[PDB]
Amino acid sequence: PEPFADEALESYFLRLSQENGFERYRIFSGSVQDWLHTTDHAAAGAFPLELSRLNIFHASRSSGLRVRALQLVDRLTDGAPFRLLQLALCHSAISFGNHYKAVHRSGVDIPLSFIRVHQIPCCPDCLRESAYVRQCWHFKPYVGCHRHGGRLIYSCPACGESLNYLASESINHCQCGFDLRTPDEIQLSALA
DNA sequence: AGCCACATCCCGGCACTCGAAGTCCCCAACTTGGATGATTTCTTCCAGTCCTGGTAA
Repeated sequence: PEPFADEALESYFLRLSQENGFERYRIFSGSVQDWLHTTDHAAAGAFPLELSRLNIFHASRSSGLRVRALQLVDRLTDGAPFRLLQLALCHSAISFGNHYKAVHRSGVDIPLSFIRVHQIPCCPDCLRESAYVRQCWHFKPYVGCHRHGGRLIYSCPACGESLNYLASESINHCQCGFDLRTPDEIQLSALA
């Protein structure tokens, strides 16, 4: 699978597992963690399985060991040493005022508080063209979208069941639900 | 190899600095020569009383 220019790190990895047929939990644990362990023990010890936990700004001190795991993937998938690292969210070296935590992604630093940790929404009008969870949704200051007739990002309660893509890793549909093919200022607010 | 209890750990939060002039440095402190003789040191009288044995002829 090739990465998209605007793709989240977790989206790419989910697609990769699935592309190789590693659809189930047990093989997700396996095709990921056990292979890493058998390369070297450190690539696995630094690598918890749950998806939310995988990104750097969720991590503690042993980041370099997690990076080594990214580097093993870079070899396995015929990559480049920074192909994935250009996508990851890391600890900024810049305080952003009053000792706040701030998070750095290839040139843009966004304060910790604007990261939309829970209830990621989606836009069916773009998902039907290329189905992968995209970046710029994880931002708190971002409702609606550019293009697509505007309107609202279709929000978490799709059908009497809260949605996201991390506690339940499907893109087109989630849990009990279906394939989701379901006021004129926010399109300016959208430009983050 | 998978599941569960318990350790800590770091960010967001909170509170403090705290009134409000300075008061001199340094180096030296004395040598010598002698301390007196001649005499004497008290005497009279007195120094309480009564209670509180065991054992055998």
